Amino acid sequence: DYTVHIVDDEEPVRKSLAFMLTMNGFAVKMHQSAEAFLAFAPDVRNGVLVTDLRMPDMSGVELLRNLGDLKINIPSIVITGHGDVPMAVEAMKAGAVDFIEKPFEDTVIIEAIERASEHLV
Repeated sequence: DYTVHIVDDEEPVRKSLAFMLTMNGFAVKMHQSAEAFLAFAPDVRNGVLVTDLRMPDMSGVELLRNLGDLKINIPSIVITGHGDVPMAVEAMKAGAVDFIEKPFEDTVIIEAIERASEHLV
């Protein structure tokens, strides 16, 4: 019993990330944007964080940077872009438990979340 908190700058859409995770029995809680999650983060208990924000303006590396400046224990999975190396390297340098180069299928994302749900209890 743990929650997967997603954070994407993209419109809902019946078929993308959250709805997949929930079709697979996962407790999912979506968030409109980084600042929105940043402003709720203090109130999270037993959850895993899965970022994924494309635009370099507000990257997932900075969202991890800010969570570190509050001393929050949220095991994260920073989804990156196809062939984006420095970012995926920067994320592991920001406390990230893993990364996932896009595209990706259910399997890998589900697996990785479970390996993150270890760093909890």
